[PDB]
Amino acid sequence: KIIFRLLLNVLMSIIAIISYQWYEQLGIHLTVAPFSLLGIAIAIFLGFRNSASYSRFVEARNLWGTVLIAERTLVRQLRNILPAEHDAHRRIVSYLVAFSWSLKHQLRKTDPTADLRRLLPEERVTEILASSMPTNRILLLAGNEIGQLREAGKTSDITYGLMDNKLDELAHVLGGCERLATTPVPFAYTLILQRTVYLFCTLLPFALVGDLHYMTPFVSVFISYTFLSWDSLAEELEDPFGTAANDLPLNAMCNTIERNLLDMTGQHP
Amino acid sequence: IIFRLLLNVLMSIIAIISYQWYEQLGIHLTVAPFSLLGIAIAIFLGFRNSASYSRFVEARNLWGTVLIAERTLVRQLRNILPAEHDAHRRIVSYLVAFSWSLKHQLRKTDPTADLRRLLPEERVTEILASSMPTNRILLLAGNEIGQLREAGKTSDITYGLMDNKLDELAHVLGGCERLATTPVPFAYTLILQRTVYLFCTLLPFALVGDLHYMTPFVSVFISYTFLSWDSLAEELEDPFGTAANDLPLNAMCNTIERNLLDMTGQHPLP
Amino acid sequence: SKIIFRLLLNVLMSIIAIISYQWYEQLGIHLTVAPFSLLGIAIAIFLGFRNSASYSRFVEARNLWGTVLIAERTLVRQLRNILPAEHDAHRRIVSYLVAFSWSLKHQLRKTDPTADLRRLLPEERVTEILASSMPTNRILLLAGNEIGQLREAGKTSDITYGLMDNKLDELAHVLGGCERLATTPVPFAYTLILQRTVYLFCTLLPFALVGDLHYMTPFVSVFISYTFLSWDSLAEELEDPFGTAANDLPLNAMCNTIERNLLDMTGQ
Amino acid sequence: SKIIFRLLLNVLMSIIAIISYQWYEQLGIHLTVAPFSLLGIAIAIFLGFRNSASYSRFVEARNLWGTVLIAERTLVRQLRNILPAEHDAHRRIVSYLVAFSWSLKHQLRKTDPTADLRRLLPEERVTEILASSMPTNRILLLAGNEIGQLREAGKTSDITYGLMDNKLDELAHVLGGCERLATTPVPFAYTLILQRTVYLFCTLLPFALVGDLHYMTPFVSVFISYTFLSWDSLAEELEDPFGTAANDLPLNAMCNTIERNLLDMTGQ
Amino acid sequence: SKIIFRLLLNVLMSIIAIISYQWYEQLGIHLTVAPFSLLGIAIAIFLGFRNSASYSRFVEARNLWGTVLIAERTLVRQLRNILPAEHDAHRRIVSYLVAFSWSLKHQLRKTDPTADLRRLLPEERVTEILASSMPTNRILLLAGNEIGQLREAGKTSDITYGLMDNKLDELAHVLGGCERLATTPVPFAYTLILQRTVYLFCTLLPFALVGDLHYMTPFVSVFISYTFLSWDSLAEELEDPFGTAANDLPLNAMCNTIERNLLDMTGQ
Ligand SMILES: [Zn+2]
Ligand SMILES: [Zn+2]
Ligand SMILES: [Zn+2]
Ligand SMILES: [Zn+2]
Ligand SMILES: [Zn+2]
Ligand SMILES: [Zn+2]
Ligand SMILES: [Zn+2]
Ligand SMILES: [Zn+2]
Ligand SMILES: [Zn+2]
Ligand SMILES: [Zn+2]
Ligand SMILES: [Zn+2]
Ligand SMILES: [Zn+2]
Ligand SMILES: [Zn+2]
Ligand SMILES: [Zn+2]
Ligand SMILES: [Zn+2]
Repeated sequence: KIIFRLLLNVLMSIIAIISYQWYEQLGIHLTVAPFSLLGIAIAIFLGFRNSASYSRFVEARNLWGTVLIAERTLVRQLRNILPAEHDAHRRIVSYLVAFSWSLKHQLRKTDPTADLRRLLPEERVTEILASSMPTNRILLLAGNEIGQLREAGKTSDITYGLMDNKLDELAHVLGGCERLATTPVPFAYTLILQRTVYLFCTLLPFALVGDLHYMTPFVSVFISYTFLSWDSLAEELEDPFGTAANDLPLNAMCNTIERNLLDMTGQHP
Repeated sequence: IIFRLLLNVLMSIIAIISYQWYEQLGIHLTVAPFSLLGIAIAIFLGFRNSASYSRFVEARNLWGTVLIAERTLVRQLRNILPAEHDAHRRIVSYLVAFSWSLKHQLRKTDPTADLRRLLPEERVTEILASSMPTNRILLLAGNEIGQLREAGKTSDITYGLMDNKLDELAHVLGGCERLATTPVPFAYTLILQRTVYLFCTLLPFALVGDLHYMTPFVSVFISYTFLSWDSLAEELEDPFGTAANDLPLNAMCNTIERNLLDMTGQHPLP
Repeated sequence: SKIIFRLLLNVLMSIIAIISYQWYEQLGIHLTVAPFSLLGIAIAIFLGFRNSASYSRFVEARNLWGTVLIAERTLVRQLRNILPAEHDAHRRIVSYLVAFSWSLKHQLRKTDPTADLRRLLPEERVTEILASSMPTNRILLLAGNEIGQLREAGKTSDITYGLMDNKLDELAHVLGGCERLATTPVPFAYTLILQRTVYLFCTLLPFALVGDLHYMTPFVSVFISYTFLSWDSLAEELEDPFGTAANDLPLNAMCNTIERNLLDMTGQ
Repeated sequence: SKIIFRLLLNVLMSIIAIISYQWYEQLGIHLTVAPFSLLGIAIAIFLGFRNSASYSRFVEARNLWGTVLIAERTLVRQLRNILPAEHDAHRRIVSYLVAFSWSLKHQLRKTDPTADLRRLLPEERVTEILASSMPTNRILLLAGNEIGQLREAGKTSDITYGLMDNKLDELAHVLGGCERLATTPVPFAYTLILQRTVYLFCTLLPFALVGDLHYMTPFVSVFISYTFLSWDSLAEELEDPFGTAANDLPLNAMCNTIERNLLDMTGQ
Repeated sequence: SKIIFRLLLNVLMSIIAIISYQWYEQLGIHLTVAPFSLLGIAIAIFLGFRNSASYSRFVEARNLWGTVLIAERTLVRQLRNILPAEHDAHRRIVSYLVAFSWSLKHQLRKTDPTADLRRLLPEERVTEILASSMPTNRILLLAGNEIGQLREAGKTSDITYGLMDNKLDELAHVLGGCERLATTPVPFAYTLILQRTVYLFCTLLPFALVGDLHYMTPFVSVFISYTFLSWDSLAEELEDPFGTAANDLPLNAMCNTIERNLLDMTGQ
């Protein structure tokens, strides 16, 4: 990965050293002052870009953090307002749990058919999978469970609207996660930075060899490691729903959500 | 942008063959002053690009709310009034019409073809007669919500629940209008774009003393780094502007229309 | 602006440094570029963060006025969908909302709102507004009465009353925001430090450049000075958003768009 | 200024640097500008972030105080709109809201609230307020009882009670926000050591600049010193917006505006 | 912290660079200052952004605990204004709220919350709370049962039940926030990369500075090392706001202030 290019940068230094003997046999000079200017501007641009990536990562963590909050209070409101409708308690929790797993499959571009059948009846699974957005359909079914208790006079419009806002909050999370996934800036994330940091890292030893007869690979790999490590960190934080090392553990976050919702409805795993 | 890189290579070749006659005229160009100028320009480019990225992000959040507000409004209709299927299809029309009309407004394109597809020509003429057609569609959508209230089909509580979604839409409309007008740097972005253009063309004359024949290669690498970062802030400053990328705006209006058709049992086929 | 004046004074400083270049080593005064690159970089950093504060504040002023259009649009829409038979109460409330916009413009510009208020309101209400030490705030209080009368007359439930009252709370957050922006600018210490250092650094620059540049001193010292001055002047023209300059907010055109919007919704 | 003493103390070090430059090679002390350019730019970067964080505390503090004027403006308006006859209730609540502002100012300034409290409230309540742990929270609870007494008396429905109740919640969020900015500043390691670093870099710069600028050392080294020192001491001021510095918030003027607003003539 | 040991190692790395500068020619190692300025400045830029992210994380944790005090204050105030007679619910709800604060404290600190919980609640509720793997969430559910009973008993309307329910929603968002901060830290690649690069840069620097500074190497080197290491440790000590150091949030002091505030609003 990054060590593979760190090794290549060492070979370019070796190329720049053994070919430094034939430098004067050509009209080439490479001072370090121009590469200090270029390198500093790249560092500034990497500093701002890396900052924008971390902002996405925090927003993704926050959006998933709201899933746990909204689904907790929706179950809490269901208990305090309607403590005797335990049938709706189980059915709504199964929709809320399915919403979390289906959102994970949505952001991961995987098949939710396994987790859907585990939690919901088959007639519901076919209705949910047949939608252009199954997570949106799950919120609709959860709203029908809330809304059917309203038609039965079991809850007022006020206490209905109280629970409605929780579904409204989940919808904002779904729209927010959908936004973060389908929002890549144009190819400037690679056209500008992926090329330049690479091209600057491999051309740097050819300019550093004039000052340092043999210390070039040490200094060049140190600068190349500093720049490449900062740039590669930005790529990981840019896509927080992937399977990288520094990406959101979505499977663990969904297990915590199902554990919470079952702990509130008196069910032991 | 490639044209200005060929101009830069041509200026480097000029600075090489002309490097003879600088002697004794007293015209010496070092690298330290141009290194100070370049680092300063890079700082301003970084701050400018930061404000541009923020405008691009706010544009995404506004259109994201369009998808959210229209989904929850249709969901509230099915959960509260599951039997009023005629009111369903009417309100779904205006919400889909609101999305396309808003896109055509930001892109200064004609919304007539999209409006005729979704709404009857009586309402299409009323919408196209108003100077603010996107606001007119919101008013018509409210008249459907208000008619369900006067008909005694919705309480004042549930009317307020749906009314809040039209408020989320109206906040988006005004937000996109505020972004659509030319931004806060009143034609001052043309100065910083030319400051970069002049710095990249005066650079090979400063570098040729230290680099000689390596000037066309190092000067074009620096010019490309500066010209690419500037042109990026140009694309971000104008998310709805002329000659922008219509893919995400078209995909969003298509996504919401598909969603609402699915939520109203219209899309799958019998 | 005066930016083109200080560019010419910078040209004169380049000429002084070019011809006085001789007596430097005699008096012992040398000026290299290296310490000026340190100072010029720290000034560019501080210039960047300062312009960031000026940018964010100009955006906030644009956001506030954008809310006036939104809240008045929806408050009129709600009156239509809820009380379509009350056409008389429509025009009474729309006139107050239009007056609120114009009075907020005249307040932020310190101009006379008496002319616009008499165009939209009866003289009894104009006297009531202009008698208050905070006339714009009194306009909201009168708009709250038209909403309140509809509630006490039984034509509006407390629920739908609360839906309309919230729009007046949005207008109340705009009034306080504009007042806060108008009385609290970016601290003077920022514009005091940078104005001094940028100007002193631009004039001393040809002295520290002539040793390396010679006859290229004027064509480079101006280029560098034009970069710092244009950036410092960008904040000069972004710190007065409520004014009447070319780069200020078009509050007159904004107040016209609002009055044009609210009359399109009420069929006038 | 707080810098005017340290600026002159730096000019003394520049004289110590110029007299002892030929004696560098006799004592074996070569000094260049390149290392101090690295150290200076790193401090300028850290100063830019530090100063930016301090201005954020200033903006939030000004915004928190702006909400007080907005929330108390509308709370009086809703009383005047929903219960236009309860002028005795209007008066009692307006006095509590004005006492809330002066009490919060004295809380953030650590001054005595007994003065402004007796100016606005009966003595039976000045004792109940001064005897509480948090007196500002005590004023809010008394303002809440007035809204609650109107509700238990049937004069106010649960819907219009919640409208006014939310305005007091907005005031409680301002109290918690000001307590936050006050009772926990920036970490002291920020200000403690960053002050050390800028001073030492300013008083060692002429020893490294004298070689390049043999006699221009005092000027260029005080120009750089003024730039770095004016930025640090300004960030030091903005960290404490509720303080009494020159660039802090005018809390006494703001409380005057709130009072002049609410008791405009009678009941706003 | 342990920064003093890293400075003395740098003083040893400088004398090793001085006693070994002779064999630079024989071993064929050249080291100029120009590349170490590009590296150091880039390290400084990344340090400035990283330190900036750590400060905002500390501030978010500070704001979360600020919301606890605000929400618990207004929930007690709303009870005294809506149900001034129902004191059986006053004492139970206040005890549940104070238990929420202490449970959250021990949760972020990973300490035993039994002592504080039994000091506030009966055993049949202390056992149920500690029997759950989410004890702090269970305290909110029990607090909801109190508000829910008052509504079912006909003592509050659904409107007033909704007004109080939105305070438990506010407390639920704080719990999710603190958990999200405690579990999900600043991505470890920041401390991974920057600590490697800063430490290696401070040891290699005297070998590049000794060619220009000679015997002045240890002073300028340990100065630059002190600046970089202090800024790096400052970001490290801001990344853990729920720690036990004096540098972190005084969670014990905040929970004492909350328990005093709620017991004061109920006259205890
Ligand atoms: Zn919530
Ligand atoms: Zn149950
Ligand atoms: Zn919504
Ligand atoms: Zn239908
Ligand atoms: Zn479809
Ligand atoms: Zn609104
Ligand atoms: Zn009408
Ligand atoms: Zn102006
Ligand atoms: Zn408000
Ligand atoms: Zn009154
Ligand atoms: Zn001398
Ligand atoms: Zn609150
Ligand atoms: Zn009590
Ligand atoms: Zn009892
Ligand atoms: Zn134990």
